[PDB]
Amino acid sequence: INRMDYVEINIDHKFHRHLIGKSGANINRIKDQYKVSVRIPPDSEKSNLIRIEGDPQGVQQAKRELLELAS
Repeated sequence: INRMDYVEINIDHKFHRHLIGKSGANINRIKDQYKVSVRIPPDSEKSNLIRIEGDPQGVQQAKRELLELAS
């Protein structure tokens, strides 16, 4: 049942809405640039955690990239 790598980045401030602008585009910028599966969960349970899953270095790279540079 699936065999990909995943990982979430801890977030707080309104990074989601800011990352997905009004509708959402940045999500594609990475997912397409790093060939990964980045997703912005529209929730706020104490601590936010953006979903990031792929396979190659693109997932671990784009993961550390967003958490660090965050575009």
